[PDB]
Amino acid sequence: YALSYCALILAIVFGNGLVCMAVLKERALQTTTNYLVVSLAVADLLVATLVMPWVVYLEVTGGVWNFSRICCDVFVTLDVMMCTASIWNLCAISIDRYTAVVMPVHYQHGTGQSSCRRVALMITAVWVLAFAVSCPLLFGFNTTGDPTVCSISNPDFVIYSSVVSFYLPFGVTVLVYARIYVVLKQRRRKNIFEMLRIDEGLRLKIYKDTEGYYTIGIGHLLTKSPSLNAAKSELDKAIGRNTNGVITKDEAEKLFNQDVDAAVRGILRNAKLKPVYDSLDAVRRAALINMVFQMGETGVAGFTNSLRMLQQKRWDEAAVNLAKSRWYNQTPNRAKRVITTFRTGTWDAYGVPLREKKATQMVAIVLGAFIVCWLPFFLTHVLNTHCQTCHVSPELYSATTWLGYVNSALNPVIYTTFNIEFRKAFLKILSC
Ligand SMILES: CCc1cc(Cl)c(OC)c(C(=O)NC[C@@H]2CCCN2CC)c1O
Ligand SMILES: OC[C@H]1O[C@H](O[C@H]2[C@H](O)[C@@H](O)[C@H](O)O[C@@H]2CO)[C@H](O)[C@@H](O)[C@@H]1O
Repeated sequence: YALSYCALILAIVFGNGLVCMAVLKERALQTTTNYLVVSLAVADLLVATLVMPWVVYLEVTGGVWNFSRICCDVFVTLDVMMCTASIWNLCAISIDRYTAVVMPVHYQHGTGQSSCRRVALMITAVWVLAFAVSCPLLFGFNTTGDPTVCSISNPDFVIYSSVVSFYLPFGVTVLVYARIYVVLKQRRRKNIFEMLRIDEGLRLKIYKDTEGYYTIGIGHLLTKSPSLNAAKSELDKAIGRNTNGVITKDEAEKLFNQDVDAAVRGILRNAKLKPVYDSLDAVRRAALINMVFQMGETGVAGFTNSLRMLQQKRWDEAAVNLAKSRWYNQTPNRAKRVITTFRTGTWDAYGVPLREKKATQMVAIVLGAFIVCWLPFFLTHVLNTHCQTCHVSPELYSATTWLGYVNSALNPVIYTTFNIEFRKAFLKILSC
C-alpha cells in the first residue's frame, strides 16, 4: 500500500473537488440535498489533506510514529471527526429524502424560499456533533502503551465511538430508509379527498383564513362575521356537540366530505358549470371541484373562455388560458397543480417527482457504499481491542482501513453514474 494511497489521495481531492465546483457554479444544482452533499464532499476533502498524509507516513514505517504525541492526537481526532461527519451528514440526507417522499408537495415549496437558515443549522449540527465526538482524544483519551505507536487503543472510547460514530446514525438511516421503501412501495392512487387535503390542509382549532374569515378543518369557512362566538355557534351546529373551538381528525373529515358533496351539487345546479362537469372525467372533475372549493360556484363560473375550452376538450389551451388569471397571481402554486391536473388528467401534480425518486435512489447507494466500506473496519477494530479468538492479522487490518478510505473517492463516481446534471456540469468544468 505504498503508492496506492497517494493515488487515492489525488482521486479524492479530484472528484470531491469537482463535486464542490459543480454545485457552487451550477444554478440548477443549488438545492438543499446537494448543499448537504457538499459538506459530505468536504468531509472527504479534509480526510485526503489532513489525515491521509499521516496514514501514508505510518505506512512507510512499519507502524512507528516519530512525531509529537500532540501531533498524533490531532491526527487521530481528525480521522474520527471526518468519519463521524460523514455518516451523520449521510443520515441528515436520509431524513431530507424522507421528507421529500412523505411530504412531497410541501418539500418543493419549502426548498424554494429562504431555506438556507435550515441547511445552515443542519450542516452546523452535523459538524459540531462531529467535533464533540472526536475531541476527547485531543484532551488525553488517546492513550497507548508506547509513544511510537499512534492509534486508538482505549477500550472505553472505542465502544463509545463505535455506537455514536456508526451503529446509531446507521440505525437511524436504515429505519428511515425502511420507511422510504414502505411508502414508495405503497403506491395508492389519489382522489378528490387526498387532493384537497394537500391543497387546503387540515386544522383542528378555529383559524382566520387568507381573507380573514373564521375557518376550521379542511378549508371549512364557518362564518364571515368578526365574532368568534358565531364561528363556534356555527361550528357546533355543523358537528352536533359543544366543540368550544376544537374538533377531531375524523369530525374534520366528515365535515369535509359534506363540503365536497355540496360542491358537487352546487355545480350541477349551476347552468354554466354543469355541461363542463358532465364532459369531464373523474380526475379532471376533481380539479373543477377543487376550484369551486377554493372560489365558490359563481367565481369559477366567471372563467367563461376556459370553461368552454375544457368542454371542447382543448386541454393545453385551457391551461395556458387559466394561467393568465388573477387566480394564478393570488395563489400561484395551487393554480399550477390544478392547471396541471386539467392539462394532463393525472395526479402527477401531487405525486413524488421523478427528479426526487432518482435522488432518493442515488443516496441509497451512496449510503450502501459507506456501510460496505466502513462495516468491515468497525467489526475488526472492535474485535482486535476486545479480544478472545483474535483471528485478526495486521494484513487484514490494513485492508479494512484501506477499504474505508476508498469510500471517499467513490461518491463522485456514483454522482456521475446516476445523476445526469452532475455528469453534465463535470464535463463542463473539465472541457475548458
Ligand atoms: C471503533 C471506533 C473508531 C472510530 C473512528 Cl471514526 C476511527 O477513526 C476512523 C477509529 C480509528 O481506529 N481511528 C484511527 C485509525 C488508525 C489510523 C487510521 N484510522 C483508521 C481509519 C476508531 O477506532
Ligand atoms: O369558495 C367556496 C368554499 O368556501 C369555503 O371554503 C373556502 C373559503 O373560500 C376560504 O376559507 C379559503 O379561500 O379556502 C376555502 C376552500 O378553498 C367553504 O367552507 C367551502 O365549503 C366552499 O367550497
